Amino acid sequence: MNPPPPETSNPNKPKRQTNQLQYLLRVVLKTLWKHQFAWPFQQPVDAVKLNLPDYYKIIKTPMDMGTIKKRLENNYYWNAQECIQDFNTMFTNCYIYNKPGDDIVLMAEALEKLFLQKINELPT
Ligand SMILES: CCN(CC)S(=O)(=O)c1ccc(O)c(NC(=O)c2[nH]c(C)c(C(C)=O)c2C)c1
Repeated sequence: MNPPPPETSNPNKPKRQTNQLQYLLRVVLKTLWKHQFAWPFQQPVDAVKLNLPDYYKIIKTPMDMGTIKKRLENNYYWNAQECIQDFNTMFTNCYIYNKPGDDIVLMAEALEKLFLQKINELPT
């Protein structure tokens, strides 16, 4: 069945507000969230509902934009690179589990390109 979703808070970790973190939420995440192809990435893969019994056998480091959004809202991330890493993991999982030309792969590609375009303008 499904694992618990990734942690979206850490009570043991100090919190900070930064221009980069705020940009990641309000510009980067927000723009990807609203793309027509965002929906498969807005929540963890529900392998039970979707009947994908091997998904969590193959994908041991799941990640999704719903988790990333909550992490940003919760100040889970101290370093902006942590957030960027989570995006990378999310896209990479898609390329691990699926095949060239699958709908989901084409959707990930479009989102990843948009991600690159938005991160390009990450503030210093
Ligand atoms: C419409 C309502 N849903 C979304 C809110 S849904 O019912 O959960 C729903 C219905 C049908 C679906 O095909 C999905 N698919 C996915 O989400 C999804 N995402 C990723 C990253 C993958 C893989 C395998 O990489 C898959 C299969 C989700």
